[PDB]
Amino acid sequence: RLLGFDSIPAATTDTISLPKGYKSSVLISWGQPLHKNGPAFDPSGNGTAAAQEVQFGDNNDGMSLFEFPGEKNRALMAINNEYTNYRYLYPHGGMPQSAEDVRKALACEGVSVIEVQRKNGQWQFVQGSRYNRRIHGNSPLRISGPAAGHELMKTSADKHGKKVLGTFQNCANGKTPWGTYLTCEENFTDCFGSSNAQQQFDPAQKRYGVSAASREINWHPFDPRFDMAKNPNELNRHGWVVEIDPFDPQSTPVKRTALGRFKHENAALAETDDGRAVVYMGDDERGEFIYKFVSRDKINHRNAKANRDILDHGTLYVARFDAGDGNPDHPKGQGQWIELTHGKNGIDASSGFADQAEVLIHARLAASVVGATRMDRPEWIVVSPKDGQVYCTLTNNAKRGEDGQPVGGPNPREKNVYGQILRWRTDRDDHASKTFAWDLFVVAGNPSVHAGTPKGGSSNITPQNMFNSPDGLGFDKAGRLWILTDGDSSNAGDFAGMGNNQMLCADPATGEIRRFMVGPIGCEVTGISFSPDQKTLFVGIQHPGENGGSTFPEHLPNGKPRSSVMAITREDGGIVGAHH
Ligand code: VO4
Ligand SMILES: [Ca+2]
Ligand SMILES: [Ca+2]
Ligand SMILES: [Ca+2]
Ligand SMILES: [Cl-]
Ligand SMILES: [Cl-]
Repeated sequence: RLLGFDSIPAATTDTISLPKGYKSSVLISWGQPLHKNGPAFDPSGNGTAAAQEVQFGDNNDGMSLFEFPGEKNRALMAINNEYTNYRYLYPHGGMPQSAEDVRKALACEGVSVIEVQRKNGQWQFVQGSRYNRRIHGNSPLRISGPAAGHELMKTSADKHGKKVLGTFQNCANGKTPWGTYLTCEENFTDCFGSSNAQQQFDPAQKRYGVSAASREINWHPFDPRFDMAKNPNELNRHGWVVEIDPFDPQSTPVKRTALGRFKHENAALAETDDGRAVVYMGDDERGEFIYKFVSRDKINHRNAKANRDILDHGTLYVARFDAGDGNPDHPKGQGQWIELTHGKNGIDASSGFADQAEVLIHARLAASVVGATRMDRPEWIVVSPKDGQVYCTLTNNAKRGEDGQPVGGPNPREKNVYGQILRWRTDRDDHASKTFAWDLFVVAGNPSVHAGTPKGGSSNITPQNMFNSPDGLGFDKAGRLWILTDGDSSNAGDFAGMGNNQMLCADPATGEIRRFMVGPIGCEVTGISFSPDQKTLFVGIQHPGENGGSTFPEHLPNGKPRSSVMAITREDGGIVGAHH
């Protein structure tokens, strides 16, 4: 079968726990200088913003690996850097106190492109490679697609609406079949505030969750780009899928507005039967939606550069899921893709949309007009390389059951603290289909605390493999589904026996799930990529010690913990997750 290791116990230690015959090594950590003679990481927090702009970013998250043509022992990795931990970033351990502190936080976020080389079966970071690069919160980027140059995308600093500074709050990823990387801007709204505490926000601004105080980010008092009283349109220039060419270190990344604006988690690539690109996308917020972009033109697989702007033309859709059959263990039903186009489905001037650019900039509002199904926090989406079935984590939803978020179909429990994994099979196995058959692949729960109730989870959950808040997902070439968690690590109450965050492996055809790895204290397990030969599984350990309980990975006395990308291998050199 696919699962070749024995399910490991849950753990609470400040280490990486793995099955018998597996080992882990740190590939790279937050603060690693990328270039030759680069500034060494300073554990005191006294490193400058300029140094952070040339060092591996903080809180590593989604990532992809790219092969080098003609060289099996080289590869590039594009790794997102989502946010930063103020307690560790600054020597003062608190909120930004200056323009330089804000620059230092912006420098932490974005993407880190690195070269990795294999020696004796072990992949290692190559400092000084010409491909090494930081794309950060103050990097010069381009805006393309239907919303580029729109009045809502113009600011005093960018009067033409096509040049944007930075990509930040970079959550998860996509890998295209034309050799490019997609990075997703998720909680971008958290970074904005206002010098006018009594600022009255419009319906689109309110729907995206912006506030005058910011969500404890507080950049706006030092950089007016984040001050909504002065640059309100800056909020519209973030929350997009950004395309990066990892093979060109001087290339300008492009915000692809055709894919819509929302709190993007990841971007799952697929292809229609007639050859067009498909990108499935989750909007991570309680009660938000699942989207699908289909390109206008066909993918040219043999001429990579002919697809340069394939993501600028196409159609954006949003999902509706029916009530299903009401099965308490394995609910299933039908769903559909509803087009988000001006002049269709009630999206027009009468519902507040003047043109298609506004539909994309305010995709959430357009999706509500068409009756999209409010979901339990869609996070990562993956497409099976064996049968094309699509998997989406619905991490949790403490507000499910409140007015406007009814219990039903793929969101079967009120006050959902555990989450579930939603699956859909596109009709006729054609990703161009506008309908699909959905089912809950797993309903997470705790059968040691809530046996025989909905909070006990589905029958493929046991006390031995139980987890909460599935977030990251990744398929390997063999078809194993890797599940990464970002849940409650209290190991108490509703989460008794679940321990620290972890990674599990599932057989999609049978529903069997086995616990594979447990991460250190205060982290979340996020980011997944495989070496081409599948003998190294790269996984991210994000924000170890977020509440001050970790020294991972260096374990120096009263040391500073650092987010890291880990390389997981078998002692016998075999394929990760396969039989021995
Ligand atoms: O950025 V997250 O929705 O995993 O917290
Ligand atoms: Ca996540
Ligand atoms: Ca999460
Ligand atoms: Ca998280
Ligand atoms: Cl439906
Ligand atoms: Cl902690």
